Amino acid sequence: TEDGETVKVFEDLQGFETFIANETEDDDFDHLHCKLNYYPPFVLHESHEDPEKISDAANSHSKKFVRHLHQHIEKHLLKDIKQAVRKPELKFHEKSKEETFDKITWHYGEETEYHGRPFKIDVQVVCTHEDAMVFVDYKTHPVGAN
Repeated sequence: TEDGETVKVFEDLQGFETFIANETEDDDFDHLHCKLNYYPPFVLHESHEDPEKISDAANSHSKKFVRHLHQHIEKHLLKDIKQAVRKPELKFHEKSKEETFDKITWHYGEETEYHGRPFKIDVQVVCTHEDAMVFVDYKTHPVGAN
């Protein structure tokens, strides 16, 4: 896995989820930032399990691509994040979707607390018109610190 700036960029859910879980055990949960860039399972399954065989139509301009991506986000990705932060019943009370010609961005946000420390979880998920890759950004920070 790459460190793009001071942030780890993972290529699979296992590495990403394990990072978040370990950093939670290590009391670092309120100052985390990592990324995950991958192709969603459905698009690989549609393309002979080869990124080079993915249709050029499989991108943010395909209603089917977007719908199936959202389904994966809601069934798997968020479930993994909730498991890792030890809050399986968490709900994100901030949700948004922004669509431009070039990309669709979903945001899921929640102010929560763990070990007596309040913190904000922000999950950004981006898909684009250029190709089928999905870009996840996971970031936390304290709330109301002085």
